[PDB]
Amino acid sequence: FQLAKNFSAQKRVVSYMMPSLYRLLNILITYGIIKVPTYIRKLISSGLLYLQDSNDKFVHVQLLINLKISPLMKSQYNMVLRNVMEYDVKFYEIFNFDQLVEITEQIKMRILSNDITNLQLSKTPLSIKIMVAEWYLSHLCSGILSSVNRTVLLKIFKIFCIDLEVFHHFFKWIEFIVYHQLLSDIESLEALMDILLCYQKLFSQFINDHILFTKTFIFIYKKVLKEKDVPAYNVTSFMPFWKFFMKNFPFVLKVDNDLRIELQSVYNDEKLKTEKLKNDKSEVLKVYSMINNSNQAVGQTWNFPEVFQVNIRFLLHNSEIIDTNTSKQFQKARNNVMLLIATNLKEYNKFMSIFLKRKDFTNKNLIQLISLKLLTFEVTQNVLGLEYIIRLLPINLENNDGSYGLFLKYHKEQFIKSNFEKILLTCYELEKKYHGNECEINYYEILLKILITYGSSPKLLATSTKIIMLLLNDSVENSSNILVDEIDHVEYYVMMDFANLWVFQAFTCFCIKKIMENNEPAMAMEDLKNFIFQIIEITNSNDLCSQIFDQLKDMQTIEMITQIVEKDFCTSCLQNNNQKIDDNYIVVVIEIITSL
Repeated sequence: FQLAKNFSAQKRVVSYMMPSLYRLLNILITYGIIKVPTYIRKLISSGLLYLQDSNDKFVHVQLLINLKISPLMKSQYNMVLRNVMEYDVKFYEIFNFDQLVEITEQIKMRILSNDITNLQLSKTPLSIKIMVAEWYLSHLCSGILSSVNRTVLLKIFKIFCIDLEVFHHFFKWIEFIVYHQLLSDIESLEALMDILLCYQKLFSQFINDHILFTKTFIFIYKKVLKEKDVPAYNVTSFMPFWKFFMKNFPFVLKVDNDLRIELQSVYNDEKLKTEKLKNDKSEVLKVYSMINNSNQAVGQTWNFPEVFQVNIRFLLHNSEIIDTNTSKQFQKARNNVMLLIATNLKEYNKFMSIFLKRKDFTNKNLIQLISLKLLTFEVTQNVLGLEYIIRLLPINLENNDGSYGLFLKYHKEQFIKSNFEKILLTCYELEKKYHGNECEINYYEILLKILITYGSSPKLLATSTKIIMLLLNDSVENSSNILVDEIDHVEYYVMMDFANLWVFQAFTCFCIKKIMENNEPAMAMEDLKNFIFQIIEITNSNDLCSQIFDQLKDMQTIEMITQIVEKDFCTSCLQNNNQKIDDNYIVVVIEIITSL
């Protein structure tokens, strides 16, 4: 509508959802002509000026991703009708051509900074970016030379910024797979992208070929200088494919079996020091400085120092040296796990490395588990959120996995963090992180119990009316998610607003119910429990929503206590009986009453 802050966030978020739906909807079941006819019919209604109507049509018409031949007559004509009081006004199609030229010029040579700027400029129009991606995709496919190293990360990362060509990136990756193979080090890095893909990987439906492609890479490798040949990231992906695929094939099974054995054999032969020395010598390129004795003692410090100094700047003349250093560090770790752990522990104790520098180090070689086990309070906050704006290897999975793994550690940190409340840094960050973390975390069944447990503790923990107001903050954050003294009924209405993200609502309801039930008087519970339940149910007055609310209240109560839930059912049964009792006398409103 017009000038509504609450409405705008929902509508705006709704507008982004609608744009995604338009992209997906158009590809499988949508008509360009039917959509245009509907928009034309809609303007007619808005002959009298309406602030809300004009903006929506322009916004939807602006990025419908219509075919260029079909769109020009229709889109331009539509714009002409709505030209009065329109910022875009005339020549919308020309803007698309200009945007395509800007995208193309930057893409062909350099312009890494320019590409980022182009997205910022083109944030307003989604459609222009989509057209540009196709041109970019064709150029990449045509070049005979195989993409490698940083360019692949940059090429995909840059493309990643434009939302529309999700498929294009996958197609390009497959073609790279179809095409002659790139450098081996890059290939290991490339898989990282596949791992990040997760469920989205399934959409491509090139899995049979992919297995074949993976095997082909195994067949293809010849001139590889890495003795270790670690396949853990790749082995994990193969394991996911076996579990995910749930099928047996001749080509896939033999390749998977062959890949596990080589890694096991290298680890077993890992103890021998001749292989370790030989691998180390090639990277070092000096025969005399074997450093076979106490390699962890000296090399780790060198690896720690050499890597740390140039990684942040990322201006190194040679791409080869950093990779060599990383390989050496990995080899030492593989050679002695205990020694590697000791070295990692030693580095933390020294504390000669900046927290920002440490985060970058964790992304590539350092273990998150070691950082997680022992860390500074300030460091822990830094550890939770990492900045990936600068080009870097994807670290999306480790962070995602830790978050998915537990609810007790994060809650504990927030509680400890919340108490200090000082220096306007860590404390401020912790409050933001906890709110952000809950929203970020998926409402998994296992997660919901943890979420309910934490939410209940938060609600239960507050001993003041003012804090009660603070929860208000959580609902607003949930319904926003952008980077006098009243009593129980308002809270009930707030609980009532909810659509799907019910973990918080359920926790609040459960806490309220528990408090009401525990009035310490047998007589008191009946008087309050019945009234609270009826008001909550009466206020909902609905079908699906009411069912959810009852279930949530019932579910939360049952989860907290099996017996308490049973007690609620008895109270509910008594409440139901009272409603049933009226039935003989009342003879009215059966449909509304029965459904609830």
